[PDB]
Amino acid sequence: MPHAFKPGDLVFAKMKGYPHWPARIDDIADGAVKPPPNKYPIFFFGTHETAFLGPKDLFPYDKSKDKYGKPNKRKGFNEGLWEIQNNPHASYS
Repeated sequence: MPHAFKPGDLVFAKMKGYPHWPARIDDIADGAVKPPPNKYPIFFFGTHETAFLGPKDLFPYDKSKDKYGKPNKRKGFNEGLWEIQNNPHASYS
């Protein structure tokens, strides 16, 4: 049975106006800005951007990849598909 989200988990993350996007739950570094309550820091592969999202917008990658893991015309998306498949836990800073 599933647990709550934790840093390192792999997802597709949904933002209004954007396709379900390859992403991870990030950690928060000592001294760094924390998310709002009930929100997680989401690192988007390919764009390397961060947004704060709740579980309603987070789809676990294993379950969802057959639906959402297909190329897309949007900037960064296909690089993001490579990252989540090939090195999802690397530093992209």
